[PDB]
Parts: sequence; structure tokens; C-alpha cells
Amino acid sequence: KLPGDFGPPRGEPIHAVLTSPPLVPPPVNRTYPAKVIVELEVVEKEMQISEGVSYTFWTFGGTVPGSFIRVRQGDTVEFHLKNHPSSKMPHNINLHGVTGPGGGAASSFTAPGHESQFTFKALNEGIYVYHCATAPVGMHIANGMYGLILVEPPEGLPKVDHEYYVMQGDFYTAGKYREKGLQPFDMEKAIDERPSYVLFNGAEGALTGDKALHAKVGETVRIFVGNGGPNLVSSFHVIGAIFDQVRYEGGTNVQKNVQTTLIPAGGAAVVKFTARVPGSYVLVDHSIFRAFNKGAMAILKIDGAENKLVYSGKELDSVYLGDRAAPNMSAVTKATQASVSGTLTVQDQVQAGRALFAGTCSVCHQGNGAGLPGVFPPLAKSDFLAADPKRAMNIVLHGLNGKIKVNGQEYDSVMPPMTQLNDDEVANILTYVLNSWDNPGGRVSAEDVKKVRAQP
Amino acid sequence: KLPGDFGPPRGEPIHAVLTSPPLVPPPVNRTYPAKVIVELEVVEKEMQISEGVSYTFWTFGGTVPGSFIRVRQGDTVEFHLKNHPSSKMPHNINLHGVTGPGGGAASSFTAPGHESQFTFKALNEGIYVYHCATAPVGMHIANGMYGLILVEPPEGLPKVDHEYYVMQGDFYTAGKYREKGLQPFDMEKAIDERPSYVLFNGAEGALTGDKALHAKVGETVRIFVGNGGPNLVSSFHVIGAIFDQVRYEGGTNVQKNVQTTLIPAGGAAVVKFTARVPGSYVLVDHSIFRAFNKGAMAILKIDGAENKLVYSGKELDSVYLGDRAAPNMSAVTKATQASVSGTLTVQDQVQAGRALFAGTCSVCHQGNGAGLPGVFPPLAKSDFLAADPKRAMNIVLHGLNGKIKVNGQEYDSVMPPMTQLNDDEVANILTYVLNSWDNPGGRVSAEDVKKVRAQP
Amino acid sequence: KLPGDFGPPRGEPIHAVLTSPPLVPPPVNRTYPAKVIVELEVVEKEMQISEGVSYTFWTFGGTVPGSFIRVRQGDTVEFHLKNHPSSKMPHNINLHGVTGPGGGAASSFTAPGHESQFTFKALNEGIYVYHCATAPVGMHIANGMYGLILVEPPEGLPKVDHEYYVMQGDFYTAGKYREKGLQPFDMEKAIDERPSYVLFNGAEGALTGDKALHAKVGETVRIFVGNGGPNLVSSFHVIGAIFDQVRYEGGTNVQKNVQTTLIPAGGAAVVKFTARVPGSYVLVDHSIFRAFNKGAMAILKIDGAENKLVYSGKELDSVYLGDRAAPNMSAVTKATQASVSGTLTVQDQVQAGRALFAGTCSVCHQGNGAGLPGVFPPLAKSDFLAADPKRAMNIVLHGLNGKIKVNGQEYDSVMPPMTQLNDDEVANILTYVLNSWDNPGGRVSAEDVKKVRAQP
Ligand code: HEC
Ligand code: HEC
Ligand code: HEC
Ligand SMILES: O=N[O-]
Ligand SMILES: O=N[O-]
Ligand SMILES: O=N[O-]
Ligand SMILES: [Cu+2]
Ligand SMILES: [Cu+2]
Ligand SMILES: [Cu+2]
Ligand SMILES: [Cu+2]
Ligand SMILES: [Cu+2]
Ligand SMILES: [Cu+2]
Repeated sequence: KLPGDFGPPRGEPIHAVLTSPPLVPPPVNRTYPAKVIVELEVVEKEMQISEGVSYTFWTFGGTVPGSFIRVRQGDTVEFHLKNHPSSKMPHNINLHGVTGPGGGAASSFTAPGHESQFTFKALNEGIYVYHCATAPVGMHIANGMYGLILVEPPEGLPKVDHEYYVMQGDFYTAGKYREKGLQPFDMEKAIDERPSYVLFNGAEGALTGDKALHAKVGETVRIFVGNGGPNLVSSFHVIGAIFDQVRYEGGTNVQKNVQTTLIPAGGAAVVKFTARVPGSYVLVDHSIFRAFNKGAMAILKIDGAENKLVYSGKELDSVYLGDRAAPNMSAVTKATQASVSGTLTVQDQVQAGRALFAGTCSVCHQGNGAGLPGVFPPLAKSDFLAADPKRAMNIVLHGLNGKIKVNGQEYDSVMPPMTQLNDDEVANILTYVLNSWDNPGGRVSAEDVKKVRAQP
Repeated sequence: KLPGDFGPPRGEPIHAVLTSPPLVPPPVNRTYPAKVIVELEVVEKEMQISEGVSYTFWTFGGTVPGSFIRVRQGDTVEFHLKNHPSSKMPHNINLHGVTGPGGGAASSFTAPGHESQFTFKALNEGIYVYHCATAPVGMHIANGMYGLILVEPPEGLPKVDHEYYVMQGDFYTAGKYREKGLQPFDMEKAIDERPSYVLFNGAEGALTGDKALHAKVGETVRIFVGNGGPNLVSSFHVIGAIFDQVRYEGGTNVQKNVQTTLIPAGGAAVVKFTARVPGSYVLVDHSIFRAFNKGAMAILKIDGAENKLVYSGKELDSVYLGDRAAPNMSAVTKATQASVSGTLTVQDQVQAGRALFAGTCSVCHQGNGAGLPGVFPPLAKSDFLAADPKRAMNIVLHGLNGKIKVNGQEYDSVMPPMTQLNDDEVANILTYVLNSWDNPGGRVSAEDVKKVRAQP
Repeated sequence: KLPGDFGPPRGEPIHAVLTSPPLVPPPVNRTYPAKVIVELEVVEKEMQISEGVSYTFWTFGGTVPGSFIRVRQGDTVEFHLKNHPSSKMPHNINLHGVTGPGGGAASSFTAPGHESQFTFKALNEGIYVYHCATAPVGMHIANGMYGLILVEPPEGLPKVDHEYYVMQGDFYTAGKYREKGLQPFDMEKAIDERPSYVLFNGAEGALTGDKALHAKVGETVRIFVGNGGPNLVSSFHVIGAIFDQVRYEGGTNVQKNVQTTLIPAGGAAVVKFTARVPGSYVLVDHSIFRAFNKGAMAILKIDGAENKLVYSGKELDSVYLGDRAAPNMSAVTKATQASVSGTLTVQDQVQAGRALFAGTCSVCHQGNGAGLPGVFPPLAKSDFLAADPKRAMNIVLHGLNGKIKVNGQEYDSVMPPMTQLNDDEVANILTYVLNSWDNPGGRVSAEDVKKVRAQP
């Protein structure tokens, strides 16, 4: 035979359940093959890739990753691709797991305002990436045109308590990481495989803080994990936990009891986790500068009873989660909007600075600015700061070392430079400091920082 | 014992069958261990890495990848490496799967005009990369000095209908992708792992168009897949199909039913495919900018009956294959030769432009230049073009957006910049357009494009 | 239950055995669960990353990688992290394999002069990376803050003759590869994943020459292999041998009989090797420019009887090991110290040049400078050199091609440029040549080379 030889479609056609990340459609829960009608529409739209940073995404179903598709092995799928009339570009679809030329791309070419259709049998069980395959293919994928399709085995997957949808992608902005405004696609960075962001589910903080995934102690969690690329291979890892199982695509091999696993560009895996201890468990790309400098972190938050026999210790997770430990960074979004409108207040800056100060400065100066006597000097009521508040701009951008004295105490240490911070970020952080802990007040502007950055 | 303990060589020595890519030597078809004499010669030679782009390759047996070697586990191999007297460099060989220092490299050091020999027992069954290991090793490998050796299990591999040889490599030219002429090796790009080309079998289009691999519906195909590197890891994938099996080197684990698989730098795998539906099936490195911007695409073309129950849809594959959908791009080769000779005609430019227009422009403007009314403006008999044919150079290089009117119709859309196109490519494409569809004619030269590219 | 449900700790607390690379603590050799007290101290210190190149490493226990920790699955581990008072930075620890938030990082935040403690049960058997997780996490890891923890299965691992500890890392210096002096961390290179060094065990030559690992023909060797990253994925490979087994972390799957294996950033594997033939077996990252241009090579040296039936050939391994074939390159270290002190002699330069000449020049000009008549011209008593010893600086930096005559013999070949050599390296190499083989003598200085490099 062929694989997936389960008989002809039976019953009425089914109009398929699509879901937006991070949710999954329900199990199909049937024992017969069906004709499944899938309707998916392309929408090109601006969304926030980071706080105060807009990007023109190209999407399947209005999200990155695109809508999740769920069918049964042996189903006949009638696929309808619509391209919204607001689109500027033509689009198509290639579904991994399809048996046929281009995985559909050859038959789904769709101009703005049009619709295409093609039909395929799902022979191949597994989790599979789908993506646009319109020239230039790389640009389409880089702009967010990918998602997952699950083809269930005929008996269905084993029951779990939660199923989630998480997809990594690499993104290429003309501006640098966290540079505000509408950021165009940068073809030069893309060709060179030098992304400015590496993200889960299309944005920094998409799955952190108040947007974390949830489960309880004792529960099992399945995550359908994709890597849309376009270019990067993920050293996919869960901090502080282990995967009971990892299965790639439709593969017969299943790895068990691993914590770090390589997902190819265009690859997908199903992972399973059992919650044992409460807290935040972090999904990262363990090519570590991606996770901690470019946005590649997502959270699964577990609630329930402690188990001190398994893990007994403090819970100070801002030291690595940094500015993503908090529920959100909406103050940054708001300050950026106000700056664009020309209505930025001191308090707007202060609250944005407060959000950014977490991790970035607090790891050494503490959340209250007290420092640690003799080791990290205070920012709280700092005579050194007050003596020349402007010099703080140079200190942040270019670091500080050597002997200094602060609130009558000697320091001889090293503060690394932080030149990667953008002008608004430095301004906002310093404005927060100046207006906290009985410091002199005032404000620093982005334009002030720009001038200091530019001196030799 | 050791592994491969099958007895002493029997019979007469065998003088081994070497083959050029993409073919494989026949199965050894024997039940006893032999002494196998291998003779392989290094040749340094210019070949075309892309149409009109020459490169000085360093080769084992005159090809990239080098000649395929096939032996049986337990054989004693007497290896003779010759370095042709025309070579400028010394060379040697390291065969993965050899048990001994340097995999042979230590004993096969061979100056131009000389020959070396060493003997090894093939203890280890599997598919293995071989490559040069002469300082600087990276430069030798980057210049094309790698291939595969198969060491069969004693009972032989299972019968299939076709066996093919495909090897990925990353290449480092001083010039940019598709910049014409003889391109030197670029050490700086190589150290930084920033290749200009990523190719199967040593050239763009080596396995596309009229050079595709072939099979029929129902047939099984084994591909011996290598990654010579030097630096890249391939997210190796078949578009529109699945691998029945993937086996790395001589490993005991075999993965089944996967579509995307990671091949390490210096790694090799045996994959198996069963043809089910007619059409072109694309082998790519799914770090997508490699596949679609740097040459990393190869084709397996399947002929036979349609199976509409499995796949039913149109077959417009130029939308992703682009300029590699056609049998070849020989017009580009020819135009480049003519340009070098100072005998480039308008028609030379037109035919080269026609080849490059596929995908690159046709995805939006159509193959006939008609566009799509209101969405993509026409190039065919375009008043906007005719009004200022020179401005077309800026449109290609730097894009166009905003309200415009063309053949009495309003457009308000976005044409992305295409700055990665080389000066000759832009010139040739525009010359094609000007001389097609009752457009005004004339020509654009590479020197014209160069001037426009250089303005602020 | 949970996994690792073996009963409560019994007996007295055990104060755990830590070891420095490349050694491993002994097998725990017990059949009951224990309370294990681990004491690990962070020390920030300058060490030599390469000969004459210093770097400020941040370390767990004074080494890179950090001290190896060995416990039994089911143990309760009381972990004490001390941060030495000389440290400038705060630090913490995340142990992969820990079940709990941050793998401990959340509870081990430790300022200079302080100590922290947290307790965890080792539920998960396997080899696991541990690393610092203090913001900015990437900088901490890049500076060398990683190591391995082994959690044994309850019955212990199978007996082998040797166990070794090898950990890859990528490093980011402001200066270029082999540029002398104290090299700061370079954040820009790190974010871009463009390392200047890629090393085993924290330094070039850490495991080469007289620092190689050892075993004998017939013996089995287990290596606990880590990849600390921060960013790179290793195409981990043994030259001239094969791995009997490769097992990732605590995974249930075990691959057998492979030579090349991908280790994720933050990943760890246990590999097993059986010595069959004498010689040097090279562990590399087979992204080849890492192994041969950035330091990613380590040696296992096997002593014992030859087996000519398995491998019969010469042993000229300087052709690929290059300057790492010799016991060390201490002459380079010494010349650099002398240069810094202003006491650099001609002989200091000569001996440093001699060390660097191996591979770099000897592959073509031979170890004795004789060249090969008609193919590679002589450096020994070279009239061409003597005629204009200064022009040798341009020859090394920028190459030489075309017809030339040397000791009354015609050459028409190509010497590639070697611009990646640093000014001191070129100076020292040429000083060696001038003072060898009855050449005219004199010296070339680094400042001379600097001037020539800077001309147009
Ligand atoms: C890794 C530790 C660390 C981080 C992170 C850090 N600092 Fe510092 N900072 C120091 C140390 C140590 C000094 C003292 C340097 C010396 O001894 O020369 C210092 C000095 C200062 C000073 C001048 C002395 C004083 O107390 O007024 C200012 C202002 C300052 N830091 C602000 C910041 C701000 C704002 C941030 C975040 C953008 C930040 N620092 C991040 C460690 C750090
Ligand atoms: C992704 C879609 C797309 C691709 C690919 C594309 N174009 Fe365009 N092109 C457009 C659109 C849309 C416009 C109109 C822009 C506007 O509305 O401001 C345009 C405008 C033009 C115009 C001016 C208007 C006219 O009709 O004369 C020329 C000339 C042109 N394109 C040529 C090319 C050539 C040649 C190529 C390939 C090198 C190309 N274009 C590739 C979409 C595209
Ligand atoms: C890959 C081969 C190769 C390597 C490696 C190499 N050379 Fe050469 N070298 C040549 C060849 C061939 C020529 C002659 C070029 C010609 O024919 O135009 C040459 C020429 C020379 C000459 C001038 C002719 C003479 O004999 O005096 C000098 C000096 C020289 N090399 C020094 C060096 C030094 C020092 C190194 C290492 C830093 C080095 N070369 C590395 C091959 C090499
Ligand atoms: O556990 N590493 O981020
Ligand atoms: O199926 N991806 O090119
Ligand atoms: O065997 N490769 O270096
Ligand atoms: Cu698209
Ligand atoms: Cu794909
Ligand atoms: Cu070679
Ligand atoms: Cu190799
Ligand atoms: Cu640290
Ligand atoms: Cu980690």
C-alpha cells in the first residue's frame, strides 16, 4: 500500500478548527478518515515585535506563528488559501508532511484579493512546519510566514493535561535590538544569518510575565515546538526541568529524559514535561546570547505545593530573567508612544526606567539602589551621582573603573560598559535613578545620550 | 576480536571502481574480504561555480565532491594518492572511518608530481567523509577537497532502484554571490563562517533543471549525503516528500519517517526515499537563505502517473524554484563570456535577462509582464517605464513605493529593493524588459547600473 | 512516584570530591542514597588563553571548565556557592539536571565575599552542564563560568580504564586571534556569535603536546564532553578513530559506532573510545575553521604495539597538527614576556619563529628550508631572500606569485597570502629564517611588519 491507507473519506466534510498561538485545536477524537476543509487567510499587518518597536509582519491567520492546523493521518485535506486584499505581496503555502511538489506551494500561489485551493492526503503522521514559499522565500519566512500542522496518528496522541504551541523564529531589523520605531526588514543581516531578534511566538515577552504558559504540580504538559527559522538552529532547552520525551516530526525514534535538544531550521518536535516543583521554567535557545540578548525566552509557570525534599531554596529570579521577571514592560511601550507624540513626561521616563533597571542595574546596585558597602556603590542618595549627574551617561555607555569614593566609602572595582543600550533606554534608566531614593531629580533625554555617545 | 574480523584478504587484488558525482560505484557483491587497491589523483583546476563565475577548485579526481570510493567492511585497502604535476600545493587525505593517525593524513602527504601510499583495514562499516588535511586545512577543504567513502556491511546494503551521491559544501569568494569573473578564495569570510555560496556538488545548478536526478513513481532511491563543510551544519530537508530512513555514518541508530535532519560539518548520512507522486522534489539546506539565496538546492525529478487522491493541484513551481525551474541558465554564461570578449549584443543581454527574470520579477509582474490590474503594475508596454527607462535602474536597486499610475491605472503598493542583484544582472534584466512586449527597446549596460548604484 | 525514588539519605553526610579538568572524581561506589555537601568557590583571575595572550577568566574552582561534580541519582545535594572576596562581580549557579527554578540560580545569588546555599535532590541521572546565570548571562558564560556535573545511575557506569573531562567553549576577545597582551571581553563579537577562539578546556594547547590525554592499545576511554558555549554548536569529532558509544545528558537513546556528533550549546555527552592503534587521535569541532584556525583541537595519545594489518603508513602529523605537533610553544610565551619587558633578544625571536614555522611554512618549504626543486623554492641559503630580506615581509603578508628564480632555478607558482598572522608572529618567523640555514642573519621587528602591513 501507501502509508495512511485507512479507507476513503467517510461522513460529512469537516470544516477544520484553527487556533492562534499559544493554543492548539482539540484532539480530533475520531476513528475514521474524513474530508477536512481548511481555510487560512494571509494578512500583512504591523505589530509590536518589542516594546515601542513595530514591524510589518506577514502572517497566516493574523499571528506569528500562524494558525495551528490539526488533522488525522489518512484524512483528505482540501486546502483553501486566501490572500487578503490589503496585502501588497503574493503568497503561497508549503506544508511539510504533504506528499507532492512544493508541499502545496506549486498549487497555492495566491495574489492579493484571491484564493487558491489544492487537495492532499495526509499520509505522514507527525508535527510539521508549514511556511510561505514565494520568491524571495527567505524574506517571506523572515517576516513571520510559518506555523505548525499536526497530523495525528489514527489512535490519537496520549492524553495530557495541557497542550501548547511555541515556535521559534529569527528576525532581521534594519535597526539594532530594542531601537524604537517601525523597523524595516534587513536583507543584508538575513543573508548573513545575523538576526537582531530571536523570538518565541513573534515578539519579545510573548510568553513571559503575565503571558506565561500555566500548569500545576503533578500535571503533564505537551508542547508542539517549531523552528520557523529562517536560518537558525535552536539549542532548545528548558531551564530547571527535563523533557520526559522529545519526538521530531513523524519520526519513529523517541528520545527520553533530555534537557537540551537541537531543532533544525524548518524542524518541529513534540516535547512532554511533567510538573514537579512550583516556579517559572524557562524555554530558551541555549545559544545563550539569543536567549538573554535577543528575546529567545518563554515561561511555563507552575503553581502548587512546594516539595522541599526535591528543591529547597530562595526564589530571586530577576537575577537571570531580568526585565522579564515582571508581569510586563508596558511602561516602555507607553513612554515610547508619548515620545513619538511629543508628550513624554518625567514620570513616563521614570516608570520606563524602573522596568529596564531590573536585572540590567539591579543585579549589582540592588533593586533599592543601596549597593553593597565596599563592593557595589550606592545609587540611592549618591553623592557621586549628584556631583555630576551628566557623567552618569558616560558611566552607563562606557563603564567605570578605578578608585572612586561614594557616600564616604572607597571603591576600586569595575562596571562594564553597556553600549548596547539604546539612547532612550539610557535616558529613561538614568531619569528613574535621579527621581528615586532622594536623588536630585531632573531628567536625562535621549538626545542628551545621543550627544555623549557621539563624542571621541 | 576487533570489529570487521572476517578473515585475511582472499583472491586477487581488486582495483577499485571510483565514480564521479552524482553517481555511485556498483555494490561490491561479494562474500569474502579482499585487498582493494585505490588510486586517486589530486587535480587543481578552474571550473564554473555559477554561470559566468569561475573558481579555482582543488579536487580529488577532478570533481567536487571527489570521486566516490566503495569497499566492504573487513577489506584491506592499499591507498595510492597522486598529486598531479600541475598542482601548486601539496595535498594529503584523511578518510573518516579509517582506524589510525589522521585517518591516513599522517601517511599520504604528497607534493606536486609525487605519489604516496598507505594501507588500512576497513573495520568500520558506514558512509564517511574523506577530505584533505594539509595546512591550512580549512583552505584546502573550502576549495573543494572532500568526498565520500562507503564501507558496506558484509551482506551488502538492501537493493534499491537508484543510488545517488550528493554533497553539500560552503564556499568563500572575495566577490559577492553571482559577481562574475574568476573569484579568489576569501580567508576572512571563511574564518568568520560567512559563505558566499552554499552548494550541492560544487556549483549552482549542479543538480537542477536538465541536471536533476531521476526516478519513477514506485521506485526507491538511496542518496549518500555528505557535508564537506568546511563550517556549516545542514538542516537537510526534502521539499514535498519524506525520508523512509536516515542513518548517520556507521551508526546503529536509524531514524525513520523524517523530513528534516541535521548533518554536522564533516558528517555523512544515507537517506532513503520512495517515489509516490510525480514532480520535482527539492533537496535543500533549510537554513533558508542558503537554499534560496546562496545555491543550496538540488532536484530529484519523478516521472509517472498522477495520484489525484494523494495530491491534486496546479504545478507552478517557478514561484519558488525561480530561475532554477528552467533547464539551465546558459544564456547567462554566454552573455558573460561575450562581455569579457567585448562582443556583447543586445540579444545576448535579452536572453540572459529572460533567464534571470523568472521568479525574481515574474512572481509579481508575471511571465508575460501583464502584472495584475490594480495590484501589480504591468511591465508589458508600460507607459511609466517608457516615460523614463533609466529610472527603472533605481526601481530595481532601491525599490519603489507610493502612489503611481501606469497604463491609466492607479497603484499604491511596495516593490522591495533588490540591491543584491549585480550590475550585469540588473542591466540584462532591464534590457530584456525593454525589448519585450512592445516596449521601446534599447539596452541598459552594467556600467550604467554601476553609476546609479554609486549615487547618494 | 518521582524518578530517583531510592529512599531517604543514609549514613553520614559526604563532603563531595571535586576535580580539575581534565580529570574526573572517582565513581561514588555506593548502593545507598546520601546527603552530599558540595562546596564550590568562584574566582576571577587572569590566565593565558594562548601563548602571550592573557584573559580575565571568571571561574568555578579556579579552572575553565570548572570543577567536576559527581553524585549518585537519588542523592540529596546541599550546595554551597562561595564568591571569593577578590571578585568584582556577583555570581550564581544553574545546574542542568536540577528540578527547580533556575536549576538553582534563583537561590545561589552570591556577592563577592559571600556564600549561598540551596538543597536539591538529584532525580535525573546523566551528564549535565552547569553554568553561571547572572545578568548579563552571556558575558558570565563567555568568561568561562561553566562545567559538568555527573549524576550516576544507581548501579554506576560500566568500568573503563580512563575517564577524562573535556569541555568546549567559544571566546570573544577585542583583539584578533593570537594578538598578544591582556584581551578584554568583546560584547559585540559575542552578540554576533563571531568568536575569536574556540577552545577545549580554556586555552589553546590545553590538551595538546605534552598536555595530551593518554591511554594504551587495548584500553577503553570514557570522555565526559561538555559544550559550554555560550553560542556555538560543536560538530564534535575524533580524527582517526570512532566512538563505540555516544549518550547525551540522561537520555535513554544511545548512538553507537559514530565518528561525528552534534553537541548543542549547553549540551553534554558521554563518549566511549577503545584504543586500537598507537598515535595521536584528535578531538575537534569539525566546523573546520574552529579546529584549525581558532584552537579547537585536543589530543588523546595512544601508546603500544603497532598493528600493521589495521594501519600501515608513515607518521608525519605536523602537516595537520602544525604548530601543535610539538610538546609546547613555550618559546612564544617567552618571547612575548621579553618583548613586554623590553629585553627581547634575537635568539628569543628565533626560537619563537621556529615554533611558529611548523605547519605554517614547513608544509611547503620543509622543516629544513630546502623546499622541493622546481615546486617549492628554498628558504635555506636563499639568494632571493638575501637579495632583499625586507621584501619577505610583503611575501608573508600578501603572498607571492609569478615567475621568479631562486638559487639558479625557475619557479612559477603561488604562495597564498598569510595576513592573519600578527606582526610579532611574522617578525619572529622571518627572524628564525634569517638566522637559520646560513642565511644572512639580522632580525625583523614587529614594528617593521606593522609599517609594511599599513602601506597601500
Ligand atoms: C556588574 C556590576 C554592575 C552593573 C550591572 C551596573 N553597575 Fe554601576 N557600578 C558598578 C561598580 C562596581 C561601580 C564602581 C566602579 C569603580 O569602583 O570604579 C559602579 C558605578 C556606578 C555609578 C557611579 C558611582 C555611584 O554609585 O554613583 C553609577 C551612576 C552607576 N554605576 C550606575 C549604573 C546603572 C544605572 C546601571 C545599569 C544601566 C549600572 N550602574 C550597572 C557595578 C555595576
Ligand atoms: C514583490 C513584488 C514585486 C517584485 C518581485 C518586483 N516588482 Fe516591480 N513593482 C511592484 C510593485 C507593486 C510596483 C508598484 C510600486 C508602487 O505602487 O509604488 C512595482 C513597480 C515596477 C516598475 C515601475 C512601474 C511599471 O509598471 O513600469 C518597474 C519598472 C518594475 N517594477 C520592474 C521590476 C523588475 C524588473 C523586477 C525584477 C528585477 C521587479 N519589478 C520585481 C512589485 C514587484
Ligand atoms: C602553500 C605553499 C607555501 C606555504 C605554506 C608557504 N610558502 Fe613561501 N612560497 C611558496 C611558493 C610556491 C613560493 C614561490 C612563489 C612563486 O613561484 O612566485 C614561495 C616563496 C617564498 C619566498 C621567496 C622565495 C624564496 O625561496 O626565498 C619566501 C621568503 C617565502 N616563500 C617564505 C615563506 C614563509 C616564511 C612562510 C610561512 C610564513 C611561507 N613562505 C609559506 C610556497 C609556500
Ligand atoms: O540553563 N541555561 O540557561
Ligand atoms: O520546505 N522548505 O523549503
Ligand atoms: O577529520 N577531520 O579533521
Ligand atoms: Cu508569503
Ligand atoms: Cu520548508
Ligand atoms: Cu589539499
Ligand atoms: Cu575530518
Ligand atoms: Cu558569574
Ligand atoms: Cu543552561
